[PDB]
Amino acid sequence: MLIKPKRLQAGDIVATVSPSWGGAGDSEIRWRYEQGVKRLEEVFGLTVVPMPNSLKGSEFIYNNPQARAEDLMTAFQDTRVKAIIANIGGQDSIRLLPYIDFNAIRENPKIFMGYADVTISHLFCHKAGLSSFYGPAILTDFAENVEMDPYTVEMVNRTLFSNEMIGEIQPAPEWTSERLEWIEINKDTRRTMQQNNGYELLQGSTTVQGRLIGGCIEVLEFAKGTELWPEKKHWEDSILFFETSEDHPEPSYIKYWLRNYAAQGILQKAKGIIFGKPKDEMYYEEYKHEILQVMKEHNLEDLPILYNLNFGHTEPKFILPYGSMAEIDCENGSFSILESGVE
Amino acid sequence: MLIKPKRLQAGDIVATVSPSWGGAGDSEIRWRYEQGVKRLEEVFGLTVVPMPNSLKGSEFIYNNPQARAEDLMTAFQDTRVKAIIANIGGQDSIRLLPYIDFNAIRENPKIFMGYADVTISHLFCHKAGLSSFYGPAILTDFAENVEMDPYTVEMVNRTLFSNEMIGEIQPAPEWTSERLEWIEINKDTRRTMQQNNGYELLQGSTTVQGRLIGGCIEVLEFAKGTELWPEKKHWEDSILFFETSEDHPEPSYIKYWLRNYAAQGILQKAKGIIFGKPKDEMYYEEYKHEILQVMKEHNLEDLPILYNLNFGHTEPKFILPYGSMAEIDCENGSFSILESGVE
Repeated sequence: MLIKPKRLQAGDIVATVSPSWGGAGDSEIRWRYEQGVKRLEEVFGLTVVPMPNSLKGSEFIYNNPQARAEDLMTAFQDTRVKAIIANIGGQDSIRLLPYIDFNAIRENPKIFMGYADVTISHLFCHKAGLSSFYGPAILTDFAENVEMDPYTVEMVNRTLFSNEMIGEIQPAPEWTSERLEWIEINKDTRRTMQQNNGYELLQGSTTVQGRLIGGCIEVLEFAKGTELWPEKKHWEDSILFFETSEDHPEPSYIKYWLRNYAAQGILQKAKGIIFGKPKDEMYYEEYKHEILQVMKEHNLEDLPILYNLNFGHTEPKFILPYGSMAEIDCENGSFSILESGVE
Repeated sequence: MLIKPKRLQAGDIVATVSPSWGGAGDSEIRWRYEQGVKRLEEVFGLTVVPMPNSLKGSEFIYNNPQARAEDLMTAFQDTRVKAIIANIGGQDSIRLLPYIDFNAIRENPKIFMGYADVTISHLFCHKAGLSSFYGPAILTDFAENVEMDPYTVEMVNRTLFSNEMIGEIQPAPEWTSERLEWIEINKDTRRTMQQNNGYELLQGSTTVQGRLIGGCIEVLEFAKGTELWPEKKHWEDSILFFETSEDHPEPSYIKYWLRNYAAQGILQKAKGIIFGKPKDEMYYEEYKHEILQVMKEHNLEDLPILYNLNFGHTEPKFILPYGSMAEIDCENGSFSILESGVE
């Protein structure tokens, strides 16, 4: 259904963009952007170019959604650019909708990656028929202090640099979502890691497969009822993926949002669901309760649901290509992606 | 366009229903239902009948959305019933959607009234082409301890018993949303009133008129992207009305929801917006900031917005007929409904 982009290799040009929060250009955060760029260059051998408006600071970017859209279009129409990586999420990229040229995306298939509010930009790509990548961003992942997490590095290599099958996604040995201020004084401080416990199967007893769709569950709400919402066919036999933001949405909202997916008939079309580890593991237990209660309310207690995966608002993370075939193995408690991320 | 139902008069049979929370029939709450019914009988001269499943208790009713829908269909299909009034709101009446027969509503136009979660049931009527009424419910308004508020009595009479133009809606002199537990020992205790300071014009400077549509802004989210969402034609030249619930949605969420209304093209089609007083006037000032910020973001600073109206989760209330022509007068800071609610 979706176009798969070509793989990356050393020497390729990558564009960085600010479709949401324009913090990367602020003077006190700039060192952090530059640190992320350095890893793209040294660890992955890439060349990085910032789009013209992407570093003009949070105030300009907030007031100029059209200029943000232009940056995206510029990056897509530049044939030298082989991948596009968002600097960071935010909250208001839905304002870009009027100014997006979907054909400029459709005609220029390439890697587009990010998460959280960048979910909206992923829906741009999706609507244009392009498979994009729910994954690490410049400021939060590539710019990790002292060194990048080996796990994230591995998943970037497996998903964007190898054209082989991604295969089974093993859980990360450790995780963190500790708040460490992005001021240069902290650049040589490591974040504290916690031991990770691996995946949890909330319900389900069969092995299922289906194509990946979803994103940040708070942000997906922004697109409901708009032209940006994926057509009915995209939800058929899908594997839904959801993750929650740093705002720690209350469990009751997780319930309301999933009820709406049922009211849309989406939960009844799904082959399975996977959930990202909540930030700080806040509401870890309470979310399970609300998820299972909704499944019970709608007679969907046999639907495979996998919990505590390493995507979303904790580090490190793996990468989810929209539309790629994925598998939940309930007898084994595992999750796989049964194709390559790139051509 | 929506069908306007025939007016109410003394002797007419009115059905009560529990489309959301089923607490009305619970043993320690039943007295409160009976108190509200007594007012309907003695103040307005109506005959009140409970639908078959409406008083089976909160546990049964929670577990049986299909039974709730059948109560709704039973009331509509019975030609003896001239009006249907919700016992109370709640949170999950969206679960009724698979079970609603819309033609049963379309072929039996009559008064339907309630608020809050009952917004979803209003969307049932609205989709069936019937004008329903955002207004008082049995347990919260008609069952008010010691006596009903004169303001609420006046508006019910002006909206439901008279086929004349409703006219100008004057603000209520006092308001309340104090917690007083619905146990029978409390039945002789009045609730404390607070002073009400009238409407505030947030922005605008012209006189506009359009047809009413809206409801509880949290609950409307539940229907977005569903078959229940009103078609584009209903949003043209409208007066939007929004009110917030007892859970006090954070100001951020009001911003997100309004941004989505903008992404759908609804805010740009509206002639104006009115907002109900928040419960406990929680976030009174913060909501204003968020509302105005969203208008600024989308170049809509000339759109007349009226604030602090007496509909929503405080008592007393006036009644809003869906689809009826309303007016915001910006010089006088007033609100009026330019046609009859009934006949």
